Amino acid sequence: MHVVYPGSFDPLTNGHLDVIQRASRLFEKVTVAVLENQYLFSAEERLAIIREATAHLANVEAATFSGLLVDFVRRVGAQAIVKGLRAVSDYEYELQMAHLNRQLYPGLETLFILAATRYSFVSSTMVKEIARYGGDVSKLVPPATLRALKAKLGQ
Amino acid sequence: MHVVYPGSFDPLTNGHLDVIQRASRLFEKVTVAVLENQYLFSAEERLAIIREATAHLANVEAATFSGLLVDFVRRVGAQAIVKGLRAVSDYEYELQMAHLNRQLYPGLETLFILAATRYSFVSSTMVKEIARYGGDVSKLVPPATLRALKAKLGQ
Amino acid sequence: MHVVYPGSFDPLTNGHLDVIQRASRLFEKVTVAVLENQYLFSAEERLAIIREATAHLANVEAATFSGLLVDFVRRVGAQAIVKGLRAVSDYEYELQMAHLNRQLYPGLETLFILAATRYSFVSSTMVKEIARYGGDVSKLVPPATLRALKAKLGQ
Amino acid sequence: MHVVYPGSFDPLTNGHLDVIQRASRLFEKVTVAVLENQYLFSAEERLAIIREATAHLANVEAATFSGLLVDFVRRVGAQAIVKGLRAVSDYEYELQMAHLNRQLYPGLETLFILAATRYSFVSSTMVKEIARYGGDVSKLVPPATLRALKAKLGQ
Amino acid sequence: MHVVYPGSFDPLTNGHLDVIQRASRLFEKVTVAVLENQYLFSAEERLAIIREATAHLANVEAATFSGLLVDFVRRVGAQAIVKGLRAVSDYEYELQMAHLNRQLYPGLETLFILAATRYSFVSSTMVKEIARYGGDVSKLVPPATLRALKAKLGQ
Amino acid sequence: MHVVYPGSFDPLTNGHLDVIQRASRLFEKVTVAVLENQYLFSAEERLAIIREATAHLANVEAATFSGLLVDFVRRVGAQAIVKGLRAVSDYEYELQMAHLNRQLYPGLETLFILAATRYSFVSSTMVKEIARYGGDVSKLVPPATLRALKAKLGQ
Ligand SMILES: CC(C)(COP(=O)(O)O)[C@@H](O)C(=O)NCCC(=O)NCCS
Ligand SMILES: CC(C)(COP(=O)(O)O)[C@@H](O)C(=O)NCCC(=O)NCCS
Ligand SMILES: CC(C)(COP(=O)(O)O)[C@@H](O)C(=O)NCCC(=O)NCCS
Ligand SMILES: CC(C)(COP(=O)(O)O)[C@@H](O)C(=O)NCCC(=O)NCCS
Ligand SMILES: CC(C)(COP(=O)(O)O)[C@@H](O)C(=O)NCCC(=O)NCCS
Ligand SMILES: CC(C)(COP(=O)(O)O)[C@@H](O)C(=O)NCCC(=O)NCCS
Repeated sequence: MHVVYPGSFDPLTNGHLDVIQRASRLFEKVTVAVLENQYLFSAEERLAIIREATAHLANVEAATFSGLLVDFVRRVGAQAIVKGLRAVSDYEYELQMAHLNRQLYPGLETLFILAATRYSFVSSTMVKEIARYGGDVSKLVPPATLRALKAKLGQ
Repeated sequence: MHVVYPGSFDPLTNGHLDVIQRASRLFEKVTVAVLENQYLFSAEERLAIIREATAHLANVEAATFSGLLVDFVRRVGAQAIVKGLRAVSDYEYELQMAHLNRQLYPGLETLFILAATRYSFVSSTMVKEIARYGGDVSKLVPPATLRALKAKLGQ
Repeated sequence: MHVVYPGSFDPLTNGHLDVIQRASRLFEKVTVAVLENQYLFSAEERLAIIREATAHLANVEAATFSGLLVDFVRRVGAQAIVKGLRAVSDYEYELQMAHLNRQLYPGLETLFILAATRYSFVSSTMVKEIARYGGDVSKLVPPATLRALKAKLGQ
Repeated sequence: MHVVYPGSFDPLTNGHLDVIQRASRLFEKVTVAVLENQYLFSAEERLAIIREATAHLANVEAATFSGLLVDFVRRVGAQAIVKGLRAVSDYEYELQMAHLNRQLYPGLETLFILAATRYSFVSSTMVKEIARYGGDVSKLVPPATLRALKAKLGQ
Repeated sequence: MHVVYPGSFDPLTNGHLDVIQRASRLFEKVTVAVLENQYLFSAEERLAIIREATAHLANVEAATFSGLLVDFVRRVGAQAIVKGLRAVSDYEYELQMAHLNRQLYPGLETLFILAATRYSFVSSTMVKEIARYGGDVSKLVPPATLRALKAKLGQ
Repeated sequence: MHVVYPGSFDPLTNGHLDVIQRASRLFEKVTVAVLENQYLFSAEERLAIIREATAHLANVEAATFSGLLVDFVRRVGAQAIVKGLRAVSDYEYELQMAHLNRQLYPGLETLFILAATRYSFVSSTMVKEIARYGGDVSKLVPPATLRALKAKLGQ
C-alpha cells in the first residue's frame, strides 16, 4: 500500500516526523505531500527540510503539490491518505476533510495514526512563535528544522 | 411563530438549505437574514442565491441586514432565532452567541435544529476551496449556488 | 405548535424547570413526558413534582410514558420534541437521539433550547448525591423537589 | 497487511459493517475479533451474526477472544488494529486504548477509519433500546442482525 | 505564592476581572501581564484599564510585556502562571501553552481557575463586536472598560 | 496554602502521583483525600498505597473521608481543592463539581494542574482491566500500586 501524508509543514515538527516514521513502518510506500500556494518557509525550503529529516526512511518520498489533494493522490497512484491525530488536533476539521476527500475521489480513504504522546502538544504555529522570540525549540523539531529556523530568523 | 435564520451564506450550501427547509415546515414564517458589511459573493449576490434556492418554500422570505442581529429580529417582528447544528459545528460559538443575544434582546431565544446527517461535513469555506481548484461541489450546494460559483470563478 | 419535553426528571431540577418555562413562553402547548420503566423517585412521584413545579405555567401539561418517545409524541399530537442544552450536556448523545427519533417518526424534529447560564452545571445525579449527604440543594431545585427530597431521604 | 477490528458487536450494526467493508477493500486481510467474557447476545451468537453479515467479503475472517486484545493480535499475526470513528464516537476512549495497546505490544499501531456519514449516529446500545420497544431498526443494522433481534426479543 | 495572569485583555472583561479577583483572594501576589506587540486598544490603554479595574485589590499589580511569557515570569520572580477557564474556553489551546511553558521554563506550572458561571460566555472579541454596533455591553465589562469603549468608539 | 487532592484512587496511578508531586512543590501543604463508601481495593488499602507512594514528599498527608468533600476540606482547614487534568479527562464533569463545590462551600476554589504528558492516557479503570488479564502495568503505576495489584489479583 502506498499512502500520502499531506500538510503545509511550515516547518516540519517532531509530531509530523513521528507520524511519518510510523507510516514508514506500516506501509510499503509513503509520499509526503507539501502544500504550495503566508508561510514562513517557501515550498522549496519546506520540502528540503522534509527530505533531510526523512532521509533515514527508505520508503519515504516527498513532493510539493498545488490544487486538490485528491488529484495529487491519483497522480502518484496512492491507495489512501494518512493523517496524524493528537489529543489536541482539530478532530472536526480532519473528519470534515476526510469525508469531503472521500467524495471527491470516490472511496478514497483517510487513515488516522496517533502521534507519539510526547509530541501531543507540538504545532508548527507554536514552534514559530517560540522560535521568533528566541525560545528553545530543539526538543520540538528535528535537526533539519532547527537549522532552518536559525537561518531564517537569523539566530 | 416567525423565526429568523441568520448567516453570511457565502455561498448558501445544502446544509443551510436543509435547515431552512426544516424551519419552513415547522414555523409559520421564516426570514433568512443575510449579513452585509471579505466575502466571495456580494450581499446582493448572496441574497439572490437564497431567493432562487428557497423559491419553493412559500413561507420563507430573505433580506440583508447590517449591525446587530437582535435589531433585525425586532425590526421584522420575529419571535426567535433559529440556527442549524452539525456534529462538526462550533458548538461553543453558537452557545455563546445564543446567550449574548438573549441578553441584548431580553428573553430572545435561539432554537437549534439539526442539519441533515448527509450534509454534516459541508461548510461554505470548504465549498469555496474545492470549487476554486475545479473540484465538483454539485452535491454539496443547491443549483443556484452551483451556477453562481461557475460564473464567479469563471468555470 | 405543541412540543414535548421528555426526560426522567429524577428529580426535576432548576435546569429542567428553566427550559420548561422557556418552552412555555415560546410554544402554544408544552407536554412534559416523564419516562416510566433504578430511579430514586417513582414515576408517580416524579410526575407530582412536575405538576407542582409547573402549576404557574398555564400551557404546560405533564404525563408519564413507557416505550418509544416517538409513539408518545404521536399519541398527544405534538409537532416536535424540545430538549435543553447546557455547556456541559452530552451534546453527542442528544444529537444521536434527535437523529434516531427523526428516523423512527419520519421528519419529527427536535428543537434545542439553551438552559439558563446559572443552571449550566446542575444535574439530577449531582443533586441526589449532594442531598444524600445532607448538602444544601435549595438553590439547585424548585421548592416541590426540595420538599420531595427531604421526605424521601428523611431529612 | 493483516488488520484486526475488535469489538463486542452486541449486535453488529451498519456502522460496524461499513467499517469492516472499508477495511476489507484497503487491507489484504481483516480479522474481526469478538470480545467474550452482560451482553444481549452470546459470543457465539455475535460471531454467527458477523460471519453471515460479512460472507460477501472474501478476505474477512472472524473469531472470539478473551483476555488482552494485543495477545489476540499477536496470536493471529496481524500488523495493526483498525477501529472506526464517528463524529459521535468517544474520541478520548479510543485514543486512550490506542496508546495503551501501543505500549502493551511495543509499536502496535491502531489505524482509524471514518464510518459512513449515514451511520454516524448508530450504536449497538441504541439499536437494542429501540428494538426492545418494537421500533424499526431495519435501516440501522444488517439483515443478519435484524433476524437475530427478532428471534431474541421474540418479535 | 506570586502568580502571573497573562493575556491581551483587549479590552478587560468581567470574565477576566472575575478570575483576577479569585486569584487575588487565593495568592499572596498577582501580576497581570499585558501582551504588547491588531488590538483595538494600545498596550498602554489596556494596562490603564486594568489598573483602574483592579484598584480595589491590594495585592494585584499589572505590567506590559513583550517576548516570551516565561521570561516575564522569571523577571518578576513568580512561582506559577494562572489562567481562567470557561465551559467555552479553548481547552486544547490552554493545555498546549501550559505544557509548552512548562518545558521552556522547566517545571513552571500553570494553574487553572474557573471563571464565574455568569461570565462563561463573555469574550473580548464579542464585546468589541457588540459595542461597535452600539450594543449595550455594560453588564459584560467593568466600568473602566465601558468608559474606554465609549471614548474609543466615540459613543 | 493548604490544598486537598480528592479521589477514589482505586488504585493510585502515575497520573495521580504526578499531580501530587506537582502540588507538593507548589503548595505548603497537600492532603490527599481518599473517598470511602464497588472498589477493587478497600479504603484502608487505597490509603496505604498512597502513604507508601508519597512517602518521599514531606508536605503530603493522606486520609480517608466520607460524605461531602467540602466538609472534609473545612475539617482539615484547607484553602482550596486541587485536581489534575488530562487531555482525556472528563472536562465537563470536573467543571461541574468545581462549580457545585464553590456553591456548597461559598468561595471554595478548585485549582487545576496539568498531569504529565506521558501519563495523559492512564486511568485507574484501564490499569485494573489490563492487570486483571496479566498485562504489564509497571510503567503506569507506582511500585506500591504494582505490589498491591499482584497481591490482590494473586499474580
Ligand atoms: C494541506 C492540507 C492537507 C492541510 O494541511 P495543514 O493541517 O498542515 O494545515 C489541506 O489544506 C489540503 O488538502 N489542501 C489542498 C486543497 C484541497 O484538496 N482541499 C480540499 C480539502 S477537502
Ligand atoms: C451572521 C452571524 C449570525 C454568523 O454567521 P456565520 O455562522 O455564517 O459566520 C453573526 O456574525 C451575527 O449575528 N452578526 C451580526 C452582528 C451581531 O449581532 N453580533 C452579536 C452576536 S452575539
Ligand atoms: C427519557 C429520555 C428522553 C432521556 O432522558 P434523560 O436525559 O433524563 O436521561 C430517553 O431515554 C427516551 O426518549 N426514552 C424512551 C425510549 C426511546 O424512545 N428510545 C429511543 C431514543 S432514540
Ligand atoms: C472489545 C474492545 C475493543 C472495546 O469494544 P467496544 O467499543 O465494542 O465496547 C476493548 O474492550 C478490548 O480491547 N477488550 C479486551 C481487553 C483489553 O485488551 N483491554 C486493554 C485495552 S487498552
Ligand atoms: C498573551 C497570551 C497569554 C494569550 O493571551 P489571549 O488568551 O488573551 O489571546 C499568549 O499569547 C502568550 O503567552 N504570549 C507571549 C509569547 C509566548 O510566550 N508564547 C509561547 C506560548 S507557549
Ligand atoms: C471522590 C471525588 C473527588 C471523585 O473522584 P474520582 O475522579 O476518583 O472518581 C468525588 O466523587 C467527591 O468529591 N465525592 C464526595 C461526595 C461529594 O462531595 N459530592 C459532591 C460533588 S460536587
